[PDB]
Amino acid sequence: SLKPVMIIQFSASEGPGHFGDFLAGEHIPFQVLRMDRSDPLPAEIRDCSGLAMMGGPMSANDDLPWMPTLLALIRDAVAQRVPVIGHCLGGQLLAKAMGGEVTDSPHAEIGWVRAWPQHVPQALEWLGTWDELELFEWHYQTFSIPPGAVHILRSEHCANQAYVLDDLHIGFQCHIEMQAHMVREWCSISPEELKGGAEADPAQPMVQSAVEILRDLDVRIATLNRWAEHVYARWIKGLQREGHHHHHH
Repeated sequence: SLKPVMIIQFSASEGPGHFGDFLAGEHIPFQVLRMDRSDPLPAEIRDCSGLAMMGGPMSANDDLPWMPTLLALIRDAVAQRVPVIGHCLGGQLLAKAMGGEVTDSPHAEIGWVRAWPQHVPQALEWLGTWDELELFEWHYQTFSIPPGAVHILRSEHCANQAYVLDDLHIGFQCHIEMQAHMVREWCSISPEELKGGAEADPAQPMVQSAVEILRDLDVRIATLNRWAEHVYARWIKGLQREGHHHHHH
């Protein structure tokens, strides 16, 4: 009888991914709302046990009809201790709601990138390790670290890969939700953004080709899935739960 996790989705192609499968395997109910279909947001954040946000094909700075309402809802989640998890745009929106800014990156990241946890105990707790990680990226902008948050992960071309707030909320620039078929799908929807593509700037130091992105895909997805599951397992410890005051046997 847990209240559902509310998942905010911004397009048809960017679904819950591994996160959805993880919740299904925990028998945690979840409800998706599509911002691109103008689905209404709940007035009361406490109607959900936790708030998750996926990525989307827009900038966090774009002037969209649901933007003020969603930023206010994120603020309410943080005030009410309803945990928030944000993936790519979702990480950016968590940061913006809390006072951070989203700006254009000097260089984009598209494909598999080397990343290093910050040497802080929060990185060990949430990511499982201080060892190098491999991240899946597809982004042109970056969040600042929001006030009160702890920076936990960096890459060469994007220092701000992840942060944690209040031991409860976590935002990522990268996509920890990926499954192999989604990588394939995204590459097929937008091939021109990839190295060699019609829209790609050949000077980009961290934009990979389709061939590079698909190389050893299943094995590197399994690697990602395992530490993503560590993050998700930590994050759900924070779900809001109505305490029973009596039984019903």
